[PDB]
Amino acid sequence: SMQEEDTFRELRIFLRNVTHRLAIDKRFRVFTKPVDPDEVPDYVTVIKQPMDLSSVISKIDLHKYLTVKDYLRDIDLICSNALEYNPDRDPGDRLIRHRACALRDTAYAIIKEELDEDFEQLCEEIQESR
Ligand SMILES: C=CCNC(=O)[C@H](CCC(N)=O)NC(C)=O
Ligand SMILES: [Cl-]
Repeated sequence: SMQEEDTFRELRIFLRNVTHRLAIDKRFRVFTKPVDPDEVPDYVTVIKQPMDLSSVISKIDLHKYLTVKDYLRDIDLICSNALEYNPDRDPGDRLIRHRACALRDTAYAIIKEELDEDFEQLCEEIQESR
């Protein structure tokens, strides 16, 4: 219905605002664009499901997220991809891991403070109806 379309539109406006707040934080610059194969040709061979915040915006705009849980799965991928590709004890890998954990924690903290649980439950029930 039109009222369900309006619910998904509100979801996309909420997700674009959360994503923009993460993307303008200087700690998370490395996560704003896909990894360039020039710099990192083994990336695409190790990480099978690359994800970054520009890809998340594109997904929102293609109507790929119908719940905040689905969006958070892609934020969790940005985090777990960085834990898997950069697992060493050296400071460059530790800094990327701590920035990726902090992205994930920040997205979950904004959602805890600003997502109404009844709005998420509504989205979940429309999704499940389809
Ligand atoms: C799992 C997310 C966070 N990762 C971290 O805590 C990183 C260190 C990496 C480690 N030893 O795991 N932060 C630092 C350097 O303090
Ligand atoms: Cl830096």
